Amino acid sequence: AIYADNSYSIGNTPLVRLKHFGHNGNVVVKIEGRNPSYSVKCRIGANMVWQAEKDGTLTKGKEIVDATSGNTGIALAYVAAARGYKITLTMPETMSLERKRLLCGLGVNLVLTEGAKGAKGAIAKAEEIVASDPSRYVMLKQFENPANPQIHRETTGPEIWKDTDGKVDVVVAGVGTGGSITGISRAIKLDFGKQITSVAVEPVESPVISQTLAGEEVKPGPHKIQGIGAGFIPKNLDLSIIDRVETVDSDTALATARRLMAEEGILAGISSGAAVAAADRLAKLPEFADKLIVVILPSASERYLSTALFEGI
Amino acid sequence: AIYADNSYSIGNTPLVRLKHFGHNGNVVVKIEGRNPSYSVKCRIGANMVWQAEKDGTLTKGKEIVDATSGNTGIALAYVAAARGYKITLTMPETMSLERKRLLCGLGVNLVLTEGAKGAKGAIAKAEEIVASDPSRYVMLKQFENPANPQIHRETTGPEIWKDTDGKVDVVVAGVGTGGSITGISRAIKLDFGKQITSVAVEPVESPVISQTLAGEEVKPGPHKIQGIGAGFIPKNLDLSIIDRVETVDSDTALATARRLMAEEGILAGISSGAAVAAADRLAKLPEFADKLIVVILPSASERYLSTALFEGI
Repeated sequence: AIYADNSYSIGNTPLVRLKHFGHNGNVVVKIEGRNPSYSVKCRIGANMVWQAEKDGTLTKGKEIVDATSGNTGIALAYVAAARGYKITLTMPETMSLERKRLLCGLGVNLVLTEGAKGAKGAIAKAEEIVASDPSRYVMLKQFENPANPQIHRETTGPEIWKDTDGKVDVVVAGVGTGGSITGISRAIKLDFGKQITSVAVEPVESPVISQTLAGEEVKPGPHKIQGIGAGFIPKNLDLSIIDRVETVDSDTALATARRLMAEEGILAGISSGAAVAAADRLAKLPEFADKLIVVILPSASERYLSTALFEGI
Repeated sequence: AIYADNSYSIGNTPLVRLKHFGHNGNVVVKIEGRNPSYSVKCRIGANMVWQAEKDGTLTKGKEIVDATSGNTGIALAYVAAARGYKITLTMPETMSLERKRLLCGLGVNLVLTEGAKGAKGAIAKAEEIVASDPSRYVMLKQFENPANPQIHRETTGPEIWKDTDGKVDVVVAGVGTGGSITGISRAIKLDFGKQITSVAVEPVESPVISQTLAGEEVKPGPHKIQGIGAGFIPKNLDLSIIDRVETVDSDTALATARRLMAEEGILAGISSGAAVAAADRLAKLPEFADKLIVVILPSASERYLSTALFEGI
């Protein structure tokens, strides 16, 4: 059909079988880089705006404010442009020129907060701007907004079900906001009624889901797997549908994304490498020999050209 | 379904209606950035390899050689990786570090030719490598290989026909190799039998198609619209199916791509801006008031972050 604006074109991303991972083709990847602003977040940028519209919280003239410069910021930016909203994104003055340019290109009002304050300083500023005129500004809050996992339950999940003809046995997804694994798992286990294994992936450097579930002291840590490992349990992560948590280290995630490019011809991002590394480990366990493992690849390689993904390559 | 490798996932790109161009929504764009290596060329990288396989010109152990660092080089790179071929790309030593990294990431053997020799020096070197052992090397030749327009006749064209329910009246496409407009036009005019208007787009700086058709001295010139305006009439441009040629200047192409980003939320590349600028001009002629104009957008914005598209933004 013909989409009325770019937000409506979200999803319908392809599944590609891996040849150099898994065992006898039991690992299949879902390419979320193929989306209107080239990541999985395009789905939630679209649906958080749509739902806010339906709820009356977003109206003509009101402006979006958020504190992200990552995939969600880019997603909200294209949606704001497509649907005629002003958007302000806050972020530390220390952000890359290339990302500022991308966001400025999409028409975003950039508010650069103090470098020394990092992400926290940006979050504060966004909240202070919203507090300045709550009748004018709306913060959509990707970590707790249920419209996030809801779009995955309505789109990403049913796409996996349909493209595998219901044969999917395992879903492997890195957890950032938790929306993907939550929505996908709700779709497949509840709407389609299949008792699959839902695998959350997190960095070994910041294994807060593993620590939580084990009743251990929660100890986040720095890592390089962009998009996952936020260092807390997000509200949009439904722990009740998680069957297994796999941890992956930053180096192996990076190495795996590079293997995806050079061995599979798949331009995967960093967290995509992490997710495939976790899935490859499961795929080589005899218990998963006859099981179809579907892996979310959240983003595309070119978004990481100034990162360690290509540094030294 | 589940694609056996990434090359099979080509195409099925969405159509999005423009709100700030055209008149009463008569301009619709086809997003070719949504492809396995993120450009229209993914289709021809796939099909030139497939056809060479079918023809017996490409076999296990033979290696691809070409002289491109652009979208076609990236396309051939992902296909070579996906299907297990070694690939050598030649290009001037003066190429960006970011593009070298991308290609190295995809597993390409880079051969850097002398800076002073430009594209010609790279073409020579590729030809010299092929000449060195013609039993080992294959050059697929995007400007003359009929597998290029053929994939557009089999995929891009029928996608436009189906997504518009046969209502497409005009196709607007920048000409690089000519494959897109040629294949699309053959599909719609010959296979589906509709007498549409096929519009080739070229830079006003290098208007060789316009000059040729007018019987004027052919005078190429430099421009910034990457991907089009090769400065000659390619063999894969079928002049017999071109109804109209529109010229667009580099500044307006750039400005238009920026308008696509900020006003439509569409992350278009430079040549996408050129194609929409040409289509917008036609769309505002009363003769095209009631006509559905479909525009090819060959690539995505992030591939141009170090270009004039974002410089000064």
